[PDB]
Amino acid sequence: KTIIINGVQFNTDEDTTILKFARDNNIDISALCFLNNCNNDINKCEICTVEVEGTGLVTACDTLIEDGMIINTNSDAVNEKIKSRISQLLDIHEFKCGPCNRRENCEFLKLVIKYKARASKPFLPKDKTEYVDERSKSLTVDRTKCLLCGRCVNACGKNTETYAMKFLNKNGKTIIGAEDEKCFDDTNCLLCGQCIIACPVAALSEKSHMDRVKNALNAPEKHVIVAMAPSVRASIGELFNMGFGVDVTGKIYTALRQLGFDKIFDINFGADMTIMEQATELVQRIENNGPFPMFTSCCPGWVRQAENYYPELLNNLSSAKSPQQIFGTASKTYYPSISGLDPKNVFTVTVMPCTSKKFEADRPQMEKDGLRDIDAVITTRELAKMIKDAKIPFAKLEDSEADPAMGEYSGAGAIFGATGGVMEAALRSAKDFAENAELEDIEYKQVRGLNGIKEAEVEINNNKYNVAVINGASNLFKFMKSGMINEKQYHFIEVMACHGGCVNGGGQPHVNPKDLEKVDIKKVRASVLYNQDEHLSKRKSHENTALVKMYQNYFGKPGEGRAHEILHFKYKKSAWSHP
Ligand code: 402
Ligand code: SF4
Ligand code: SF4
Ligand code: SF4
Ligand code: SF4
Ligand code: FES
Ligand SMILES: [Mg+2]
Repeated sequence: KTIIINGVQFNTDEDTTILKFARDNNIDISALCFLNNCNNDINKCEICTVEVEGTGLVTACDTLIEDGMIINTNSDAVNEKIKSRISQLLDIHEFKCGPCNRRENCEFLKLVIKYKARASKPFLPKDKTEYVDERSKSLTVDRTKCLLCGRCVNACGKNTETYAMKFLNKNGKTIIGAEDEKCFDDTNCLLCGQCIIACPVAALSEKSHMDRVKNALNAPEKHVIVAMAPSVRASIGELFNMGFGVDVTGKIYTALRQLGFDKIFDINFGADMTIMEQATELVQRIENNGPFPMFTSCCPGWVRQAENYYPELLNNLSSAKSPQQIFGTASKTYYPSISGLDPKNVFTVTVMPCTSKKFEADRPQMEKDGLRDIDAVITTRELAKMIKDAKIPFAKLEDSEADPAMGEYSGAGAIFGATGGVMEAALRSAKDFAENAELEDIEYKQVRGLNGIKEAEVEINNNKYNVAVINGASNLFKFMKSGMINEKQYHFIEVMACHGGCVNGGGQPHVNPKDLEKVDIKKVRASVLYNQDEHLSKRKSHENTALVKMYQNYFGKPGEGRAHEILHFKYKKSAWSHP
C-alpha cells in the first residue's frame, strides 16, 4: 500500500485504521469517543475527522487505510468540522472547570483548548437535581457533563459483559444510566467503576465519602484510623506528575499524618489476616473434602456478580472477610484492647482503588455491637484531592513509616492488588499449614500475568490440587458459561472483577488514551507490589510479627474460636419466597 498523509508518502502493508497508523507514525489526530479499540457506532463524535482525497471527510478511528489514499489531517475543512462538533458538545455541557473534579485531567477541556471551540449558547442548567443521580453507594452521575460518547457503555460490556450501563430514552432525550433508570445498586451492576475509568469527563464519579472523613477528623472525640489498600501506594503518584510505577508508600504515610489522621495503619495487614483465615479454611476444606471449589470473597464486585448471576456459588465463597472488612472488625475490637480507646470513638477510614469497596463497607451486617467495621471509604482519587486541597507538597515529602500494631505486612499481603496475588499469597500459607513446614520456594509465577483465565496444578502435602485465577468479571462469565469449570475439579479459585487486579480498580487515577498506548498501566502498577514482596524479609502472611502477636494475645487460633466468630462473613442465597 502507498499512503499519502499531509504530503508525506508511506509504504506499508499493515491493515489498520487511519488513526492508529497515524499514531504509529507520530501524526497528530484527535479522538474522543474512541477507546478500547471501539467508538460510538451510533452517534460518532467525529473528532477524529480527517480528509481523504476523492472521498471527503471520514472518521479516522474506524476507517481502514487503503492503497492510493491521500489524507489531510490538518486542512481547514477538517478543523472547522472538529471545531463544530466540540462546539455542539459545549451546548449540552456545563462548562465550569473551576470546582470540577476532572479539572486537572479532562480530555474534553484539552479538546476545547486545542481547537479554541466556543459554545453557541453556554449550557447553564438552573437546577442540576434532575441531571444528577447520587442514589448509589459507589457511583454518581452528573449528566450536565455527559458527552454521550458511549465509552462507559462499551467499557462495561468489555470489562464485565453485564451491560449494566445502558443508553436510555428519558422522555424523548438520550441519556446513560442503569436499567430502567434505577439506582445502580438495585440492578445487576457490579459497582466496579470501570465505566468511570473510561469516562473522559466528570459525568461519572465515585460516591464521595470525603465529608465523612473530614467531619470525623474535625470531631474532637473521634480517633480516626486510616489504612490504604495495596494498589494505592503504586498508583497515587500518577496524580502528582511523578510518572508511572513509582513506589510512594513512605510519602503516603507522611501525607496522611499531615492530613491529621490519628493513626496510620495498612490494609495489607488485613490482607495478611484474610490469608490467615482463608488458608486455614482451605486446609479445613481439604481434610473435609468440600465444599469445592472455594472462591475468594475479598472482591465486592465479584461478590455482587455471584449474588446477581450465580447465587448457587455463594455458599462456596470463603467465609473470611475481605482485608478491608476484616481489618475494620479488628480496628473496633483488637485495637481498643491495646490502646485504651473507646470503641465507639474509633473511626476507621480506608483508601481504596475500588468504588465497590464503598458498597461493601456500607453493608448492613458489616458491623458489630452497633459499630461499623469500616466507617468511610475514599478512593485513590479522593485521597489525592484531599492532599492537594491541604496544599501538601507530596512529591517533596520524606518517607515515614506506619504504626506497627496493624501496619506491618508481609510480601504476601503486598501483592494482593495484582491479579493472582491473593492466590499466590494464600498458597504460601496453605502449603506451610498443611505440610507443617517452612517452605523455601514460594513464588507461583504461573498464576501471575494479564491472562484472562489462569490455571495451575499445585502439590499440597503429597497431593495435587487444581487452582484457577479469574482475571476480570467478563472472564468469570466466560469461565462459567463455557463450562470450563467442569473440565476438572477445582479446589480453590481467585476472582477479581477488574482486569489486572485492584491496580486497575474503578477508584484509580484516570489515564488518558495517549498514555495507555505507551504504558501497560496494569503491569507497571503491579510491578511495584511484586517488587515490595521481593525486597521484604517476611514473605508469608503468618510470618507477620504484629499479626502473630494479635492472634496470640487476642484472637487465638485462626479459623476457629473467636476468630471464626467475628472475622468471618458468609453470603447466603435468598430464602425461598414467592413471588
Ligand atoms: N479489601 C481488600 Fe484487597 C486488599 O488487601 C484491596 O484492598 Fe483490593 C486492592 N488494592 C481493593 O479495593 S480487594 C480484592 N482483593 C485484592 S486487593
Ligand atoms: S468535565 Fe472537563 S471540561 Fe467539563 S467542566 Fe469538568 S473539567 Fe471542565
Ligand atoms: S458518562 Fe462519560 S463515558 Fe459515559 S457517555 Fe457520558 S461522557 Fe461518555
Ligand atoms: S460499575 Fe461496572 S458493572 Fe456497573 S455500570 Fe460501571 S462498568 Fe458496568
Ligand atoms: S478487583 Fe479490586 S478494585 Fe476491582 S472491584 Fe474487585 S475489589 Fe474493587
Ligand atoms: S473518535 Fe472517531 S468517531 Fe469518535
Ligand atoms: Mg481530629
